[PDB]
Amino acid sequence: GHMLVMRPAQAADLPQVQRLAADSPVGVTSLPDDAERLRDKILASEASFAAEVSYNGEESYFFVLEDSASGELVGCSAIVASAGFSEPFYSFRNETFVHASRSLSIHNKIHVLSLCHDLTGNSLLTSFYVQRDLVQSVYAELNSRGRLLFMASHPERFADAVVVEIVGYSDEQGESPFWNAVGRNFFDLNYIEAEKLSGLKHYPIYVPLLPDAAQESMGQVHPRAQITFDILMREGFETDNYIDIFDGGPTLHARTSGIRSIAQSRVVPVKIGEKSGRPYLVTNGQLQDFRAVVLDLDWAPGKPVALSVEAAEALGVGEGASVRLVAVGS
Ligand SMILES: [Ca+2]
Repeated sequence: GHMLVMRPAQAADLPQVQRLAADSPVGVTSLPDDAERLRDKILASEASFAAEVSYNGEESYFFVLEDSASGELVGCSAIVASAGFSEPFYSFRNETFVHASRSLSIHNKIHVLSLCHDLTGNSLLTSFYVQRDLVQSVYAELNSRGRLLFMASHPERFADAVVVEIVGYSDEQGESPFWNAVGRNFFDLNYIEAEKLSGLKHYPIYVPLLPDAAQESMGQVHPRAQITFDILMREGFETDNYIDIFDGGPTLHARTSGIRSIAQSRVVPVKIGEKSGRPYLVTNGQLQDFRAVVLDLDWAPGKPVALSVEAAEALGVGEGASVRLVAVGS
């Protein structure tokens, strides 16, 4: 019985963000359980939001979902404006080549993994986490897609395409088949240790030569990340031929013109003071004072959005304001 409100991360959020980070999968290294890294993450976001008339691609935007009554943070998510701006964004490219056997007349098409940084410049969705009780709720939708609404309101700050690397598969002892078959052979840490290390901080590989379990794990997600994957599938993202260099998790991609919560979002005037319908994700369209909530509205294009006094307070909007909204849908 409390409203949840999405807003930019604030410095004083650090201990609450650390709690989220500690509960998130270790393979979500964009949300490391490390005070120093999280402080840097929040500072970077604060700088990005604060510079309201300048941006150059170095930016990142870190959002938290807050219980408006208690102040408890129950989720978080982030956007990186330009993948690889400061340090290269590495992936394995899954590519094919054909080895011609002249004497057999076989032209054998073979998959290989090649270390690369092809995804540079794309905007990147990262750091997604919600508490267990928000899984498969409109609030998980808000926590993820509120970033997309933000991107719709500020298109110039971001690329025309978005990528997301979903945490790969590891079992309930924290063993990653892909890590064990690949990276661990070059640096013998277990997966959890390698990801903890990744958090706190060249020739092709033949796919046919990898163990079956590792092959099967390529492009698979951590069970706890299926929610994240599914939200994005409904948004219009599709898997791309790049996988994580540690765990082989899939990379998703979409053009902004084809992302539901960008392309189908609308800017609408409000009328404040007073019905049931269906859930909408609603933002105030602002930068530093960005706010987003889920509202049950009886609304359609062509009329103003009717907001309650409570909803307008949460959104930080008043008379004559506009909001950006999109149906949660299905
Ligand atoms: Ca990853």
